Amino acid sequence: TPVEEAQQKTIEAITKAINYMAKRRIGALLTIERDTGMGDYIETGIPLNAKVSSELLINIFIPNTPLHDGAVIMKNNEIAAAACYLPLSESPFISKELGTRHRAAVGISEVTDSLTIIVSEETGGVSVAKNGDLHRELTEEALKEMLEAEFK
Amino acid sequence: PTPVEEAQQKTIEAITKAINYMAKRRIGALLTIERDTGMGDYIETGIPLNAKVSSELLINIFIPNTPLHDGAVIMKNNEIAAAACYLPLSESPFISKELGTRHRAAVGISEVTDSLTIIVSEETGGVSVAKNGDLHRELTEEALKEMLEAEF
Ligand SMILES: [Mg+2]
Repeated sequence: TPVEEAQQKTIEAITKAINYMAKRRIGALLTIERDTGMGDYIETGIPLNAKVSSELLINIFIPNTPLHDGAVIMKNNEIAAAACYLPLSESPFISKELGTRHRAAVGISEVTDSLTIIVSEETGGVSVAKNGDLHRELTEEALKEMLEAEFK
Repeated sequence: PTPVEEAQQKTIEAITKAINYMAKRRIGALLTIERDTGMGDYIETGIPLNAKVSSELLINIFIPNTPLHDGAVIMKNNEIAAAACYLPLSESPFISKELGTRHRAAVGISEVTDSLTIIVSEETGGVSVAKNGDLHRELTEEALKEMLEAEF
């Protein structure tokens, strides 16, 4: 359908951006709203309401730029805002090997049904936070499967 | 002030803040503001954004060595329509020999539209404007802001 094709385009854009950032070890934090509304978190960031593209996602997260710290939040197949605040998890089961981006991703995942992707600035490793759990060191195939499961 | 007027003032302030940031850092930039002549044909050559204006987004677009930094940003009323757009190159004999492709592209679009284009030189950080085939160079921050206010 037109909307199934739009979803696949968004998945491709996300995975291309994530792959680029993983290769360069560019830290990134990208939350995808699901059924739990995240307007309160969107409002803490810089409003964009932009078309998704791999290029825009990459440009947002470039180190030492205005938009690179904080989360991108996507809603209805658009980038709602960048540089957003997310609540830090207080879970005692998050390794101290991991950074603030990962604790923020886990945190938002504890209070929403959203899917958050994280790229580590230390290793380029890619992880996903969902339902309070953090899935580490994801392959490209695994990330794609998660996104397809989430967008279905 | 009506909401439209306030929105316009916020857009002007966003533009001037971004231009000043890039000028100080010698970040080359090429920003065309649509006026009464429609620029859809040029917008369609770039990466669609259809995004809300912010100084932060304008800056992030033009960071050197990133996907979006080459080509023109085209704005519509209070929107960043697209980035990395093509513009026609002017053949004017009055374009200084010291100037690069960004300036020639700015003059070029200004010869076939009533748009206003702002250029930041990557060599000097100097700021210029192209309108109606004329290039005005080495603008102070006050001169640029007044030009934008006169343009709306
Ligand atoms: Mg370059």
